Amino acid sequence: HHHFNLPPGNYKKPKLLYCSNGGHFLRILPDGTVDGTRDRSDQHIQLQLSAEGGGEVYIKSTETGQYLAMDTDGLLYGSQTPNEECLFLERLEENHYNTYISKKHAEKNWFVGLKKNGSCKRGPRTHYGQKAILFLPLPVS
Repeated sequence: HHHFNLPPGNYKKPKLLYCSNGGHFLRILPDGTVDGTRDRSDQHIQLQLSAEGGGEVYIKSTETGQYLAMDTDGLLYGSQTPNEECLFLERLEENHYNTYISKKHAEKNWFVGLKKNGSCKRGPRTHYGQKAILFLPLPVS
């Protein structure tokens, strides 16, 4: 029920998910909160992606092992174990960026997104056309 244009990358090495909106890296803190930081030396922005079904992925903190997930009210959180809230549809956008749609809430187009102030967007507040949802996976230092 969504297009199937996929990004060219692979999942061999960990990545940093850089958000073009405000230049923040997606971050999954030890206590389970999720947000973004411009500090490249932070130890909780190193994320390992893994291919599950076709076009689906898990996004996991290499530092804490937590999985990125979006809850029933659209809030991103770090989950200790993988569940249906941790699967995201990884797609290419504007022929260049990576976007991640909550598989569980794909019908409502709830994306992973960071605001300019570095706070995560809630699912329902996201939508195609925002810069908040555009990511560029960068190699880890």
